[PDB]
Amino acid sequence: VLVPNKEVTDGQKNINDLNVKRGDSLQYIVTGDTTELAKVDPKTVTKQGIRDTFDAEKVTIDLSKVKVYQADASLNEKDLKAVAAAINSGKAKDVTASYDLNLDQNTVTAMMKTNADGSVVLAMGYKYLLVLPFVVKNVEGDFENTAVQLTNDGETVTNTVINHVPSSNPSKDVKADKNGTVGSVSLHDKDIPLQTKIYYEVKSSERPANYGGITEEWGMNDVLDTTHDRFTGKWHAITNYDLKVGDKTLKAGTDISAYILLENKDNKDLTFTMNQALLAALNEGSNKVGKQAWSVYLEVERIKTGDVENTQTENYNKELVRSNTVVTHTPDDPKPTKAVHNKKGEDINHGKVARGDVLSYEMTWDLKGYDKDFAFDTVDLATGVSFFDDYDETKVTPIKDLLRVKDSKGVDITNQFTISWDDAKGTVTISAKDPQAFILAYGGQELRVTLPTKVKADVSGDVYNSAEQNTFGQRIKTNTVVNHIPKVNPKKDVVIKVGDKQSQNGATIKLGEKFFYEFTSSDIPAEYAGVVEEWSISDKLDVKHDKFSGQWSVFANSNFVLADGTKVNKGDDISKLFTMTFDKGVVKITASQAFLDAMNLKENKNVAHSWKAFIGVERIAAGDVYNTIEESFNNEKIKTNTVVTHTPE
Amino acid sequence: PVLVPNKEVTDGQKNINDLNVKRGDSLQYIVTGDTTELAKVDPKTVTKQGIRDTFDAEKVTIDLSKVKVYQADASLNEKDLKAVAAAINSGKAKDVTASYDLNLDQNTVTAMMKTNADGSVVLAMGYKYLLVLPFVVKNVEGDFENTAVQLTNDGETVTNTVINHVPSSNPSKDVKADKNGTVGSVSLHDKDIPLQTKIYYEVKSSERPANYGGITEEWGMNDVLDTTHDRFTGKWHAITNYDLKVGDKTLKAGTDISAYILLENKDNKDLTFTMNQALLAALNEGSNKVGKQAWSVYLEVERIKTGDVENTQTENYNKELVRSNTVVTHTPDDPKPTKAVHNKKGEDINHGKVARGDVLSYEMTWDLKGYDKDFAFDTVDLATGVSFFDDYDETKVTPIKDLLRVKDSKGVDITNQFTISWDDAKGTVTISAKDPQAFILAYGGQELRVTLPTKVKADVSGDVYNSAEQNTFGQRIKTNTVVNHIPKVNPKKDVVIKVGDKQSQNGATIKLGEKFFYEFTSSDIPAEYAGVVEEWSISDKLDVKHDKFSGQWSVFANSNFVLADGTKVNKGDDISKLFTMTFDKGVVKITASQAFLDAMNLKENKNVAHSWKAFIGVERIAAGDVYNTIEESFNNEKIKTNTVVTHTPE
Ligand SMILES: [Mg+2]
Ligand SMILES: [Mg+2]
Repeated sequence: VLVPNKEVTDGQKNINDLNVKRGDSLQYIVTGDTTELAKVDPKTVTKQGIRDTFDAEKVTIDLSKVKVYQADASLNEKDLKAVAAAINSGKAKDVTASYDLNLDQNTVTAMMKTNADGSVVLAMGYKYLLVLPFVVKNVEGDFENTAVQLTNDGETVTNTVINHVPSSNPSKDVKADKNGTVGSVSLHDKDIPLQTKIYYEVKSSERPANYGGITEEWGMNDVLDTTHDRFTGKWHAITNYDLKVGDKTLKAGTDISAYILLENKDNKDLTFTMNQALLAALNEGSNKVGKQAWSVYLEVERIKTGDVENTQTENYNKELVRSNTVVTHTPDDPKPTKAVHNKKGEDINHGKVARGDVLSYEMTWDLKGYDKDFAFDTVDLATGVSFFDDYDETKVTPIKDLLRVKDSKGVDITNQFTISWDDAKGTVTISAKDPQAFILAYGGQELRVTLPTKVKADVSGDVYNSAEQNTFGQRIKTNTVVNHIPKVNPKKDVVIKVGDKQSQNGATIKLGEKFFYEFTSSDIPAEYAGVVEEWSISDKLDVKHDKFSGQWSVFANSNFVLADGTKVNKGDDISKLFTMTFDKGVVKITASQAFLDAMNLKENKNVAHSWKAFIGVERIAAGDVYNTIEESFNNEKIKTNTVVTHTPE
Repeated sequence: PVLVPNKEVTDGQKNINDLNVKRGDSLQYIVTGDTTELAKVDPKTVTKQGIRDTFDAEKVTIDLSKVKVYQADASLNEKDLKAVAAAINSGKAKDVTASYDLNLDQNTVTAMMKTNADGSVVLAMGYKYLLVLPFVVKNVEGDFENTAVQLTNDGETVTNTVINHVPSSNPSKDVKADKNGTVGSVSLHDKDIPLQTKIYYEVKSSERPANYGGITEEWGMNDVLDTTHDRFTGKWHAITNYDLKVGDKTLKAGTDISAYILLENKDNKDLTFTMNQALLAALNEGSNKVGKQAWSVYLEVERIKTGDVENTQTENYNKELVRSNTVVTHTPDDPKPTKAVHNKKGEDINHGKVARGDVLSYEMTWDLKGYDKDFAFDTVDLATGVSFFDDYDETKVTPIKDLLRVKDSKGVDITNQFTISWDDAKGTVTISAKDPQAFILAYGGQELRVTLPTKVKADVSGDVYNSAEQNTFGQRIKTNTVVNHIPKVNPKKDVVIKVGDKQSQNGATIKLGEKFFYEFTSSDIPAEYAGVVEEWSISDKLDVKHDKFSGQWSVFANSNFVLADGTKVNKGDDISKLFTMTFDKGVVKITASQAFLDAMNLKENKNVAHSWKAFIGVERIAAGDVYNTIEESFNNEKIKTNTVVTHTPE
């Protein structure tokens, strides 16, 4: 036979049985020797050509690029470098126009043209090389090629070549960005806080091992939703396999950013392409033994709430393939708030209160944007999940046992936190014991913090509270609330008869003379926002000088109604609404519950309220006699001024 | 006639009958014998005139040399004790003590007028004669009374009886936390106080009683510090415990009176705090004697030595000293956490040379021996936590996070009491108790054991330091540092014609059909290797289109060693029987058998470095350039050799 030969080539070497990739531009070369046919009369050669059967499902052949060359029969067609030099030098002569070429589906035929006498027009004694340039489609699996040499009425088959197109697709992921370093956990389908910077990971497909193609271009494109993702300009690229460049091996994982060109259109349409030096290195033989792949990390700031999708499109040899689509979600920032209530549950911001009153601070702890889908890898978990409150320790005292945290269903969950008190600075920090576990079981809702405090005795002025939420370092402050503590000043005086105008403070009281100690209570202001639950005076009498025989009265210093409607006018005797005990030389006069209830009625909040008390005594010995009264309001004691009377001996 | 003598008790200005007094008070009894009715009789018939006073010598002290008699105008009101004191001071009431015979016998003072030759008393009748008996209250309890009798010739008339009370009240000492200079509210008595803690000693005065009739002449408290344990820092403050009016201002209970207190400081050891003259004067104002008076000093000391530390104070009230109770605190040694590094067999390998894939198991002690239920929690900020920190070299080892453990001194795993925080960027792990105070009550008082296993990374070399640190409520104590070494390795691939050859054919032409060998030289296992090799193998992915392998392979010993059963192996020996071969998917894999691994981990072989050479026989099949690279796996960690190349023409 004639032994026609068939090879597949990248243009320099035999690439039979090698892996190729979408868009590869390669060649088949079929040689039909006519050396043996040079021995007969050339006029007896009336048919000469090649019928080539290729796989049009997997490769594309442009008939206008098909060529036939007349080579010296000494040329070793197996030496594909020598063939390319021969084609380039002209020692393999282009004779294509002396052939009839046809393409039909899987079939390319090249037959020599014939003279009028029927004999083929080209000389025998030469090797004729049919060159079929082809382009690999974006397909999977094998493709074979075989040919037949046609000589007059006979046919001889060539050897069969084959190439493979292994599967590999581009992909995209989302990674955390800790001060520029890439995290190692995927953030797909997770929740990213506003202003967090994250990495988009755009991963090329893999170039297969034992590569017989040529990487002519390699690029990755990412079009960003610029209303949600702000490209910061910071990016890097790494090689995912060992890559030799010049005299050095760039090991797998090494940065190759310098070899990647960025085309940035308005921070929206970003294209990363390999430069010429890198493409040249990829085409060197040792880099085709193993796989090659690369990935780009591009940094975006999340600037808007919602669901944010990302996709990339990989260009390999002009063949575009889109990756998977990744999504992340961005919630509204937390909106923690602060309020102040009284003991009845009523809101009393800006309200005036008195010693011993309960100021119940109620805060919302807003964890609606932090739940099981949170991107924990974006934060330093050790910074904790906490709530902080800065109260005025010079004016209020927290009831530490009653600090509670409740969830949105009203369930006490205080036991999930450690509570740290800083008494000197007057702050309290509530910290989740197990932050990640806490976000999983209790996140996704608003929590309610209750911080009861009590107004101190003998302080006045404005009382501020503020608070702050700290979620893994995201610090959001609440509003500030304020209460007012008007100064009070209960007084003691001395009068001869109940209702006298002339003070006897500092005056002479004779032996056997009867007189009255007079008391004026603290004022509760108009629109008082607290709740008075106790109101009394204690007068420790100097029993050797002042003799108490049970005489006392209390008078209204304001107009008010009782719960049962009965009116009380300023100056009225209301001793019926008070009680008196005398024990261990102490006169104690105490407001009844009927009087307290009256002081707390909304109907009486239009005016301020106070009362006057009188304690009847007889001076029974000589000397100087001091008197001070202790007034108790909400069980908090303060002292009147100290009065003085003189009984000379 | 008839006579009514009077007896009064005074602080010098006022009637103090029935009032409360205090140790060391300086007071006076005054007995008035009126002789106005006796002025009408013949003075020669008055032959005996005087007073016999009966006091409580068990409760007050009278010095006879201070007893005086004054001759006062009969119009002087001896009940106006201010008027009496002025008359005595000016001489308007004349001192006639020289005309009296005075005597003190136990509970009795007698003062009798002297007499002329005829027996008549030497002093004129018609005056009031005031006998003044100054006394000092002793440190006693309960009541003391005084009564006198006026003697007129053979008659006797008793005076009224006066009485005072000595209510009991002692000084005290306590110990309070010192947080940023503010005083804690929890008593640290008998609690555990770490070294370098600043605490407040609280020295509290006794109480001056309500309804006071005395005079506070001086008031001080003294504290002698043990300067080997307590370093006085120089800062202190004082508070009043009751309302104290000064001038026309009222210092309410609890407010600071430091400006009125003086500190005499002898060498930071002997501290005495005393009320200044302005405060003493305010304490004598009448309104300040109605109710109680008392004060406290807070003095700051740094605890600078371990052991049991006692403190006591001595209160000086009107020169009478009373010692307070004695408080005690305890100071244990600081924690002594340690760090060690063990290989996978459990041997300590500090300074040991190690290799890729080897386990460096860091074992640390977490010393909480001094932190138990008696700990003074009020001295620390609880938010600072209870934690243990390890800073490993993240560029050379990687931790096996799932195997981090904490155990107590009884071997119980307690890892779930802690939050484990990994910082991969700085290469640290922080182990913090979820509930720090509760954790100390439940698990404090023992030594905990922390296990942090790590593996050596592939393709790294040099020194590997590890250190750790114990943070107990802000008390930071470092462990020792351990170090390991990772000698560089360089397994290589080469090309030769025959196994023994030395002429490298890397980069040379090998003709078509020619048979040759790929040569591999393993990584070195160092002399004195401290790790453990559990896997050692090479994989060579052959270019099957060009290199034809048909089962020819050899492994040569590159060092001398011995086996478990005794067999001796020399350098250059063929040891292929201690290796196995597979040829799957064009990849030749040559693997060390367990018996060769067992050999490389024997102590007997540790004197020398160890490696091996392998040879893979191949026949070249096609023309063109042919590349070869080998991946060597050591403890399942892969690194690759140099890449060789050969050329075949035609
Ligand atoms: Mg505060
Ligand atoms: Mg580190």
